[PDB]
Amino acid sequence: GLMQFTLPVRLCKEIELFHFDIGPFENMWPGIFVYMVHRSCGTSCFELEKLCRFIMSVKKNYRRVPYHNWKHAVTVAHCMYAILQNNHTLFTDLERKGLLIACLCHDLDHRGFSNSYLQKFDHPLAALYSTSTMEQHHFSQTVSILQLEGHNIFSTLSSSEYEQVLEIIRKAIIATDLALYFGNRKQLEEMYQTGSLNLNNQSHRDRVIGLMMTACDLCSVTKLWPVTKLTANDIYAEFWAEGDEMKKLGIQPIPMMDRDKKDEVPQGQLGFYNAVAIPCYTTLTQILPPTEPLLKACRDNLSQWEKVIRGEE
Ligand SMILES: Cc1c(C(F)(F)F)nc2ccc(CCc3nc(-c4ccccc4)cn3C)nn12
Ligand SMILES: [Mg+2]
Ligand SMILES: [Zn+2]
Repeated sequence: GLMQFTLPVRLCKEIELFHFDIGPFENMWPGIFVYMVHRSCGTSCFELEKLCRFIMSVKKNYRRVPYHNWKHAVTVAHCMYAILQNNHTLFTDLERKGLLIACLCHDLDHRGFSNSYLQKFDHPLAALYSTSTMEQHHFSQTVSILQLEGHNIFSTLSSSEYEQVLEIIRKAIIATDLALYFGNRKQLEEMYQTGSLNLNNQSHRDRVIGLMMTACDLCSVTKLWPVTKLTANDIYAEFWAEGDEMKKLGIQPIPMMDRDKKDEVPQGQLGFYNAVAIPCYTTLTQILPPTEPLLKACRDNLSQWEKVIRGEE
């Protein structure tokens, strides 16, 4: 109870910034996550013993794939931590508890394959869940782990508070299905511009948390250029493996997933920053002004991919 987690000085200062990289020392990531829960939520939010046991079972249920791995989960949780810490008074106690857990869990038991590949393969998960296939799986894996003995980190919440936090987590994880993001951002755009956006309207909060989830999930475009650039290799190593698997089913993959078309990566990144990332952090900055460093960092990285195309790197 008087037992704080404390980080070395450079991490203690830099973890508060949006562009923080959690580093290559896997064994420090649990400690980084508890640090973040303690400062964004309180030392009283979770029993330390239960939280530590939950974090280690979550780690165990992330697979050894190039991108959608344990490092991604903790990276997405740190972005969320930075958003919550720069918007102190906008969020409920339940939201602060739910959203870091949501982020840590959002890609549980990912296999490095998209919803479309599961559908074309005719994976069982595609019959159990006809839309947001992997996302419904991730939430189902989260509930599983919460129900193992000694793993109920929400044990002190009431019956109705428990149901509310699990409902924040469910919508938060569903929102990481990027197919849902485009309509969610348009509605948020229209609502903000016509002045109807109302943070007391629960259906409006939901949308705003959805957009936070997209922003955290895409936060590898908001890092320093060398972090952004090396993560992109991990991202494409998954997509190219999926493309190989499409070719094995007798389907020409899209170019994004076809390793034979590596050369078009720079222009594919441009499209992605313009079509997805920039509009994401733009609408996010409109709704939550203190998240502007994410938009500024995203723009700097677009500018770096423009330099790659111009043969200046
Ligand atoms: C960085 C990043 C992130 C984030 F935010 F998580 F880092 N998420 C994603 C999701 C997708 C992509 C790939 C973006 C993309 N490449 C192509 C392409 C590439 C080579 C040849 C032909 C076409 C098309 N298109 C849309 N990057 N990405
Ligand atoms: Mg996902
Ligand atoms: Zn993710």
